[PDB]
Amino acid sequence: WRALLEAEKTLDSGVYNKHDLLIVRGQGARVWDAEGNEYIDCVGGYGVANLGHGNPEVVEAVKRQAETLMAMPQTLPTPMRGEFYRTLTAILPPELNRVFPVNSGTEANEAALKFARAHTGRKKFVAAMRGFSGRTMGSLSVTWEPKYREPFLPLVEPVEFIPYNDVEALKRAVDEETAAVILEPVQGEGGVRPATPEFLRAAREITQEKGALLILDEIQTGMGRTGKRFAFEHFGIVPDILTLAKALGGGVPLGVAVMREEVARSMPKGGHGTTFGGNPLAMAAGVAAIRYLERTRLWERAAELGPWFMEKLRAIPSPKIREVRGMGLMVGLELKEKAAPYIARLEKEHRVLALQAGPTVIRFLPPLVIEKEDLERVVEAVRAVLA
Amino acid sequence: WRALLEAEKTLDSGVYNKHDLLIVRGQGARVWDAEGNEYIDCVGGYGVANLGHGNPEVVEAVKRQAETLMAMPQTLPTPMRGEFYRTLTAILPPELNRVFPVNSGTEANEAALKFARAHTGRKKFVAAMRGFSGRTMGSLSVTWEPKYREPFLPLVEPVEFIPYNDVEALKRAVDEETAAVILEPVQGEGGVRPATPEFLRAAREITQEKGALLILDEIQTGMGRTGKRFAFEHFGIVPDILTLAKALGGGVPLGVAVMREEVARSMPKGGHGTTFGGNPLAMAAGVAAIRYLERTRLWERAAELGPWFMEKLRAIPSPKIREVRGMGLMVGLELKEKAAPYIARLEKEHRVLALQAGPTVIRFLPPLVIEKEDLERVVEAVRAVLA
Ligand SMILES: *Cc1c(COP(=O)(O)O)cnc(C)c1O
Ligand SMILES: *Cc1c(COP(=O)(O)O)cnc(C)c1O
Repeated sequence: WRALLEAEKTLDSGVYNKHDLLIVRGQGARVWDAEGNEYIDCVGGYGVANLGHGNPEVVEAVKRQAETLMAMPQTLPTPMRGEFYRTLTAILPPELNRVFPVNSGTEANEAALKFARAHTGRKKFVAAMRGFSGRTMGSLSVTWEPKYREPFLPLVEPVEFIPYNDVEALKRAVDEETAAVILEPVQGEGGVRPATPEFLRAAREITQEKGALLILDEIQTGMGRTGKRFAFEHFGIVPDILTLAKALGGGVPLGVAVMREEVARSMPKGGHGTTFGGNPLAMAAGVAAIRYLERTRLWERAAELGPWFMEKLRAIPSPKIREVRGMGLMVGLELKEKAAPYIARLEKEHRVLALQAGPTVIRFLPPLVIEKEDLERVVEAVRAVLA
Repeated sequence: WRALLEAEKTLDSGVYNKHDLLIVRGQGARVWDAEGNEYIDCVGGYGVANLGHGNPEVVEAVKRQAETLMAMPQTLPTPMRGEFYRTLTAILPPELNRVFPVNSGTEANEAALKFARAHTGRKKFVAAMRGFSGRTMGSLSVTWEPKYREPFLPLVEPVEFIPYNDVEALKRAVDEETAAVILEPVQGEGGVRPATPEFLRAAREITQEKGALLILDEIQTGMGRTGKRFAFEHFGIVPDILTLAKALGGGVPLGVAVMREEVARSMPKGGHGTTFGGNPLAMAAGVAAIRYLERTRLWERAAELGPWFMEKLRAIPSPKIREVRGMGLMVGLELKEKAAPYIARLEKEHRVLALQAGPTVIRFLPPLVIEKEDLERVVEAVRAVLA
């Protein structure tokens, strides 16, 4: 196995800081390395494994579709695509009834930004500081992180950033020249920072009043992650374009921009496209993922375990803890010091995999099927490494 | 099946020109609609189905990996990723030894454009008129088709377009401020126009003289499509960044930017990324696709059947034919009038599925495993509809 680890490390582009291990298999919220060590996975593909590694229903759907048909373009109708379309719109508000399937979160946001420009005839985009929308140039234009943009300037213009949750700033930024406002209901990469009900309500109101579109990015908050199927359900608003990805296909690369009928209608024929977008394999996986989410009402699990887990983390008697925040099982543990060393020790000494969300934050994105006993071990492991 | 067909038509964003049938399954170069009618597929997912629909090896790899692990990020090594890296670089020139896996062709080119800017510290991109690089905003900036860009301006600047195969124009355009030149060895959507050896040699020579990178987009030409493993093998040049997708994963969404090590190391840690990029499912599919390609030296079927197929098409006794061009099984039949009506007749009257490559060109991208007898049936169908 060392040979394969070496091959990956040596031949990789090198932009990633790869950990010293080789993960070979996963089941539920657990994964094993090449040496047989078992880990509690709170990384879960960065929020992709919501339904658990190797979800039986998704695996079965993938196997059966793989034997049937994998390559069929959007110009040629295929049953699993129609099924995905009705299955996805069925779990959304009546207004979000037109689907543009893609292969990633950044592609979903790129689609949203393009549909917004075609519909409004405007150019300006308004995003939030610390907001993250993707790495391709369009999505990157509305992504805040300076280090993520600077090396690649100039990007798509014009874009204006406002402080997250700053209602007055948002009010002054949105005008008759604004094509769209793009926001995450809970900033992920930004440090696990939930939006206030007043901020999203204001975003919905101001966009409608000025003729701009509201794009809500639920690529990370969607699919039950925050305690509801979608975070917007918790805030009581319905966007003009909803972007989804990560857990949408239960692990299979899949994303989507779901929009209102009038928005979709404005797009010229042939105005946008994607080779893999809407492919039958991903459609079959998406249908299975959504059907599983619905049947199990898995979001209720995150709504219960989330608060419990966060309360346990807050109760850890460590003077190194600054705050525990988030929604459902989208959790952030902020320390009064650098988190990197503790994340490494969690992996190396406790076999608990976790992420970061800023230099002082430990982020947890465990599959929503994670057992309470495993979350207990995570709390104990965090306490141990902080001692 | 009617309900699923109508659900797809109605719930779709509407940007696609969807045909009036439902394709439910495929095997080899044949596909079936919901009524049991069998078609010869020269669309093949727009060049994705190179190894044939339901390729046994890819299907088995997909099924087995699906049961094992699907979601694992780039920060956590996983064996299939290392295997994909060494398997892919093993079939490429030694210079192309660093891989950045992605989920689509446009993502591959977005990565190429970003790595180019980071490496050179320059901004300008040079592309060819009629060139197609993708629909996300970065790739769209270097894509020519006005209908694809107009509703979304402004895009990423600065970009200068030159006529394809115009050596002198290329020499005038590439300068000390040029980060990269991006070209297809054979323009796909552009009308199936092969580059001349002179043009590509010039691109390679001028970019190195001026300090710019050469990005060769083989998303459509790669994986044996033109008679060789990769089209650049025909022209005797090696690019700085090679972009691949479509058939790379045998149908599973997969793309990649393969580059020289000096280019890869220039990218700052965290300077680029992707959630699904490099996932074990796509890596397993890619390994299997490449292994099958290598075992069967599949490009050889395209090398033998392509010239023959083009010769037969060219011999069709119709004054409506202007020229037949292409390389391997990437073929374009240019007519003196619109191709759309004939493509429709091919489908309805002969159960032959084909594409366009500009309004007057009928493009054929059949799986490379297609039977000679079926290509013969295609030639006869074209003759019939043109009569
Ligand atoms: C992960 C993420 C993205 C980017 O999605 P990719 O699939 O990595 O391109 C965009 N927005 C949010 C909120 C995300 O969490
Ligand atoms: C199909 C294609 C692309 C775009 O790839 P997607 O997977 O549709 O994003 C880019 N370049 C070329 C030459 C292509 O044929």
